[PDB]
Amino acid sequence: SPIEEQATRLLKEVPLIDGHNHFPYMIRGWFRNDINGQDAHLYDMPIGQTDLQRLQKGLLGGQFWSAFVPCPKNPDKEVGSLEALRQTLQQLDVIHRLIERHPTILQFADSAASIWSSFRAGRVASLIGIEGLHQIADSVSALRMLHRLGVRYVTLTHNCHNAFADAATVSPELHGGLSRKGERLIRELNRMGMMIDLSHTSHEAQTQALRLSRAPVIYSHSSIYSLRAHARNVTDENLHLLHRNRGVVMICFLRELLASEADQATLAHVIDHIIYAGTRIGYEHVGIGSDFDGMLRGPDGLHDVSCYPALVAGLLERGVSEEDVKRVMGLNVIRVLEEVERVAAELQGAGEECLCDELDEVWNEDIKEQLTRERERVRKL
Amino acid sequence: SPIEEQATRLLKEVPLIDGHNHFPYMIRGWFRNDINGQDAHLYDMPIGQTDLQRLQKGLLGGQFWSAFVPCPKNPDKEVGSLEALRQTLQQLDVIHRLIERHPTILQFADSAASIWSSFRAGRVASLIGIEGLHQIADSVSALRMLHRLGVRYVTLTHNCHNAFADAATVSPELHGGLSRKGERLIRELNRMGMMIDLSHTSHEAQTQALRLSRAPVIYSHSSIYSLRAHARNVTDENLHLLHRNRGVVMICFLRELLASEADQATLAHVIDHIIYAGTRIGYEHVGIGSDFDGMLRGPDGLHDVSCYPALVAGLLERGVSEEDVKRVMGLNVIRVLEEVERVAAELQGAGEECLCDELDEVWNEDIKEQLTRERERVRKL
Ligand SMILES: [Fe+3]
Ligand SMILES: [Fe+3]
Repeated sequence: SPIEEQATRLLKEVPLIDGHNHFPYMIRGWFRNDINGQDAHLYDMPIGQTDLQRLQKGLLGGQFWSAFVPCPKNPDKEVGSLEALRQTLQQLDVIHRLIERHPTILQFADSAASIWSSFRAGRVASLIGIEGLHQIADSVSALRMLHRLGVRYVTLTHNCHNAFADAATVSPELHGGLSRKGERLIRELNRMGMMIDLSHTSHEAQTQALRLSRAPVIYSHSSIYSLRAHARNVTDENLHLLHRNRGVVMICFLRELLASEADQATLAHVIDHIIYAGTRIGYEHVGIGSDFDGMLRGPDGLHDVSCYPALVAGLLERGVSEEDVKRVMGLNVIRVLEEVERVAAELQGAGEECLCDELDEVWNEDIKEQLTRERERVRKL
Repeated sequence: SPIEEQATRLLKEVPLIDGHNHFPYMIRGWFRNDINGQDAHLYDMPIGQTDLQRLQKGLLGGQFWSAFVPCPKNPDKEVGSLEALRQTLQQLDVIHRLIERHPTILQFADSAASIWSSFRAGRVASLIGIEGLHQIADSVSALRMLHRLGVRYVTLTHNCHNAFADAATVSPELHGGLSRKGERLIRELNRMGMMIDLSHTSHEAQTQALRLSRAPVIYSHSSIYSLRAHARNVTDENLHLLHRNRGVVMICFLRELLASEADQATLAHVIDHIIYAGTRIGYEHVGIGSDFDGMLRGPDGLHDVSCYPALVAGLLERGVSEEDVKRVMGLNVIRVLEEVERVAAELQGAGEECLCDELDEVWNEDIKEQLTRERERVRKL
């Protein structure tokens, strides 16, 4: 088929970069992160929408792999938040090991340049996102260390409220958008070069973040509110503010975000959502954010990671230009990451002060006086 | 003075690499890790044995900066261990920020090659060690992520017993050397290329680790038991096993490890300890491991980081050859790190399986059956 040949050509010319996929959590669920001697299963998985053979088959160019851990269920909230941090390091560890053990398929990327080098080498550019500020145990130091471990976006919330911002699905609303700490965290995220992800956050929190951020943001996996009313989809107001922000909405394959009856959700509906956003805020602000493995069953025609060529072909069939399809596939999210990094370099070059954690005093006045007296003794020598 | 000129020449030819220094903890104590606008104080500290001016003055070539956090004092042991992990990330964060904010003085290093490149550029090669397995919250995944953050040695204990090995200062002995988990951890440390540090561990734990390790180890800061009997100093038995191991004992400036009366401790005693080890196991197995800022007051002549030229001169005055002084200064610890990395490359090249954490089951049988049924539905398409 000529349109299928066109789609295959595009997938080899530009990387299709998907915004969100939970294969790392499936590995935690199925293998408990022990992948030693499990290559046969990692290539042909007995569960889920992602494995290494189907990943190749769908011609995906890059992937933000989610280092998701669930909300803390512990009644002692200090313990649950700290437990979430340990589990986050477990998920980052298995992502890095998955990449390192399959270097002919996966190559770690943390920048626009590293995405392209991976794609030139025929590798799936493998980036990392965390899904909620519950994962950092209320530590901006931990967050910066997660950045050093390769995390390049932070979803401000999952379906858990936190000290910084409001999730969408939970009511009553805690902060009513962003907290004062949330506002201050946006400055730090921009300064360090961490991409802000507004998926799973409340409509008001999105509006505030879109007005405050000095760098373009993403929705790693959400769809269009005007086509399907859901707390997780992006309103017309926030689509406009996303345009002004220069950000990208990465359209989600979750059936419940595409249709009122989930079993009616299709590939056509995903294309409807992409075209709606593209028409109204331009095709330079729309992406693809499957959320594969964040669901049991995908839409008709988008059942797993092998189905991306059908999406590319579907967009071309509906009249979306070759150049605009390339933008939706991955050039837009590359641009956002590039601009996020440029903003960070500009702020770090200007010597902007970093956000520090509030720490306990470890020394009393007696220890400090002993130390200052000792220093003066040394000065006299 | 001709011997002082000789010492200055050596310090410019080869990096003096010190094994252990607690300046990061002093920054936590004094500034609570907020170093914004504190350069005047970081160069001229009102407390402690380390600052950036005196660091330059003593001509130090490199430093393993300790990311120490204290033993968990919380009666709930789960919480304390998790709290220690968060605090470890805080200390790694401030070390990286200290290096990044002063790039004319400090340059991050994690290898023999990066040590030399830092030294060629006139920078203090800045490496990182953690001081106890209490810092990893019983997570080998966390440990591997600490390695990715730049940690290149792990002291198996501080003055706290842990699930892996026995500290020296505490009695009664918990495991009686290494536990079964401790033995297994040695294999993983060798596989990942993490240098084993035997300072602060029990005599029996040292003997067992020295027999088991497939890579050379260090004592980052300990002295000689035969000259001063202390639980923290290295016995003749373990010095011999260190020789067989190809490791390095980095001699410590702690007054209590050098003399029975601490106020009698001197630069001469440190030199006595270096010469004892050098004479008996060869000068290729001895280093310098100050533990500056792990004490209030240093030995006479070794009061702070500005005093390293006096040590180099002192060794030359006592008849230690120019080549052997260069070995003690830093070539030995460079060799150990190089061999640790080579052993890791050999084991990783052979495809040796990594140690995995024991995780809880997140899915029940019902969820797994739903997943397998869904996979089969997809196979039929
Ligand atoms: Fe999600
Ligand atoms: Fe110590």
